[PDB]
Amino acid sequence: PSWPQILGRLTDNRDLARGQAAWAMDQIMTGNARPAQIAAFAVAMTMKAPTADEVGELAGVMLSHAHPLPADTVPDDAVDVVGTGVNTVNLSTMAAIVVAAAGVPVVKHGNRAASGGADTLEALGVRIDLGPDLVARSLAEVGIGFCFAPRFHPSYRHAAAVRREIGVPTVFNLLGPLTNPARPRAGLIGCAFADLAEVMAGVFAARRSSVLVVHGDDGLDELTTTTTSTIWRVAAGSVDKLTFDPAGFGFARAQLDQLAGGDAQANAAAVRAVLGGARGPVRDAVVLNAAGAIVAHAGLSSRAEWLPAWEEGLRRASAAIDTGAAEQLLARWVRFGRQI
Amino acid sequence: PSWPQILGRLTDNRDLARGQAAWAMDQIMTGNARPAQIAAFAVAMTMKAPTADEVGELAGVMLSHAHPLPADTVPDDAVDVVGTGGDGVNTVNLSTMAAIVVAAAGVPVVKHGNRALSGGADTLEALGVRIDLGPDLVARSLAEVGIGFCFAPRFHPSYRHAAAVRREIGVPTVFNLLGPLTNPARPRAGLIGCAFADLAEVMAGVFAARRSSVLVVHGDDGLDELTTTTTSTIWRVAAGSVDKLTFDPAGFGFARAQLDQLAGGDAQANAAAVRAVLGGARGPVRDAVVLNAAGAIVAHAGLSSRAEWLPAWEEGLRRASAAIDTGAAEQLLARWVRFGRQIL
Ligand SMILES: Cc1ccc(C(=O)O)c(N)c1
Ligand SMILES: Cc1ccc(C(=O)O)c(N)c1
Repeated sequence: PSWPQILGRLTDNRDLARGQAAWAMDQIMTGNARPAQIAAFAVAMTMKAPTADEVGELAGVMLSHAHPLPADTVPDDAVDVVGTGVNTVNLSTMAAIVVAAAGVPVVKHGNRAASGGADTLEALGVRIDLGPDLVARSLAEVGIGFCFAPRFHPSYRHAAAVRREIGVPTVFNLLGPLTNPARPRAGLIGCAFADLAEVMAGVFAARRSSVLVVHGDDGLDELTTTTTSTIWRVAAGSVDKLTFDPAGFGFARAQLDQLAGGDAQANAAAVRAVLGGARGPVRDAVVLNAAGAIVAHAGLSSRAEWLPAWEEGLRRASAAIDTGAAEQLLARWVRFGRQI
Repeated sequence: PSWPQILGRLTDNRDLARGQAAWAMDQIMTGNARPAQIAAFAVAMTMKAPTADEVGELAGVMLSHAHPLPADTVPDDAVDVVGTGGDGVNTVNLSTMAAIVVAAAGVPVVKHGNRALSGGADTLEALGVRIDLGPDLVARSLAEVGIGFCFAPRFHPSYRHAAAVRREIGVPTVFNLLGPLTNPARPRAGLIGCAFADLAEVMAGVFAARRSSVLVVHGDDGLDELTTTTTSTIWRVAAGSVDKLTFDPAGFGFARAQLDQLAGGDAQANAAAVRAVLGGARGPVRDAVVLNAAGAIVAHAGLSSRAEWLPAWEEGLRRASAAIDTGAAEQLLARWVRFGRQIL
């Protein structure tokens, strides 16, 4: 195997042979790929259009170089809440907090902005750069933790530099959600693009995860309140693609602009406001996505069906805000950081 | 204008806005493009599929960075004989031979290339020709011999950043088209061979915008030359319009040949094949060389005449044959080698 062969096959617009994406990612993670090869590969795979099998090899190779959390310290039922990345408020970060406040372990995964989720969390007082043991204590003691991507994926630094140098979105942009070092088996995963969402869903299905890959039919990388969303429901090795409509649960149609963010600070303030009871479109979307994650989580253990699960989901997410549990959980998480 | 803007547009399978490819190429030529950026651009332009306007921007910016040939030193009617290479076939240097034959028929020839089995430049050196010369001397060679060679790394030094990336990734890209389009002597006619029929119509397009008289040719068996093994596709560029054609050498009495009968080797081998043909040896190689020489002569005729196709090929083929059988072609190679040896 070699770059000219792998690159050639991609520009000839052919799917790779089994193991070629893996070999390419390995070269990249070991510092043996030149930046030009890295770039050529990311672009060529983006424009050929990666298959689920190919993306699975990239993510699995990436994980095999990651720092793990200490074994037997992430619950069997932890969930991730995360988009692939419209200058909006950090709906995922808020949802994550709400999900944790409703009783469900959450472990998120991220970096400082490409206000990114990580920046907002820092702007809220949360310590984002913790090692595996403290991330694990965060889970046990607060019910949520955050894995800072560069501490857990140090070998990804060559690819990271190339991604900044070229700017453009590529296949690499899919790996965040698939390389959460805590390896939760459940999640709600937001995707800007419908074609790539199906691929993403294929990768999760081969992991036997219980996940909802979500794409707003307005292009939002979360469940939206402005229109329908497409959900790829993933469980027990298979995919149930469907059209989801939140009007069915009584959510008013909102405007895309009503969900708009700003600096880390603006987004921190939006979080403090929603968690403190402010009604509105932002809350509506936060609750919608929190319920989504709660439903995914239910996929791991419960036999419960789609609609009843969505209903429990919504009531739990609502109640976690209204009872102050979310606001209280955030304060507890902050405390935890300061008590080293 | 930026890399995110330009690359994002290409990955979305869109043609670029005017000026974008030129900005890119400018960054690349001035040292300001990071290797990753050069690679990303090359690959994305390839997979999107470039337009003639995009490639004309790349080429024109590259030319603006080249060393000049001195004024009034290139005849109004010089021709190039050149292929994109990369056919993957490893044949004898058919272009180098045709170029010698063409110059021997009285058509001034100005080639342009690099080293690579064995490239045009490498074979030229194996024959004793000095390929590494400054523009004064290339101009002088043209005037005193009837042919010159522009060594690409000497005329396009600023292309060095692009050339390193090309080597690191090793895969054919849009940059593989630029050689024929950045000949520093700016011949207005040529016979341009293309490995890939897709990009040939694009290549024809750029020459058409230049108002050149060019035959862009592709062997229907994958050769970047006119072929004797089967038919060829030709894009005739004249008066600013392209025109696609199927050409069949059997219509001038050429036997079908076998691809391995045109097989190359190291610089010593290809040099011995040149010697044999120029010396009068008959066979598939000679045939191939005469065919492609005539094509270049037909392209040259297109400059100062609107002569008919079949007679143009008939004069073309008789002048190439004669050029060899009179000994002119052999003599001209000797003249070229002697000229280099006088430089001191
Ligand atoms: C996921 C990720 C993102 C960025 C870097 C980095 O080094 O900048 C990294 N090492 C890992
Ligand atoms: C056309 C060309 C090819 C290669 C190089 C190089 O620097 O190696 C160059 N400077 C110009």
